[PDB]
Amino acid sequence: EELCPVCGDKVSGYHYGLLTCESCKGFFKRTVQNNKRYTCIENQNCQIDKTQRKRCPYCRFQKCLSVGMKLEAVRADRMRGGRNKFGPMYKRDRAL
DNA sequence: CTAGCCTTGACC
DNA sequence: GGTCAAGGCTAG
Ligand SMILES: [Zn+2]
Ligand SMILES: [Zn+2]
Repeated sequence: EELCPVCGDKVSGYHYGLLTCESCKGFFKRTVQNNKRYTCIENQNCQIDKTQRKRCPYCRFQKCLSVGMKLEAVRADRMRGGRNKFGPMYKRDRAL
């Protein structure tokens, strides 16, 4: 589906385990790269959509985890390019 | 911090 | 050599 499972924005490709928008790709990568830790200021279940996703990073990252984005696809040694161990996992979603 | 566009590079 | 998901860069 053309819709980001985190926020509903236009999907730009497989990112970190599944189809996501460009923004949720960037956000997940920044968070995991730098071990960022956020605070929800309401009740830890804010609605995430294209126009609210900036408002609560905590609940945005919670939802990234929840829909299945993978911490392991973020690379510790920051190598660019090539293909990770999910390259073949992306094969069977392109069949489903 | 955000998010669009750019560059890399192992796999095929 | 081409693909396309990694990481990189930078206005705003
Ligand atoms: Zn998204
Ligand atoms: Zn929240």
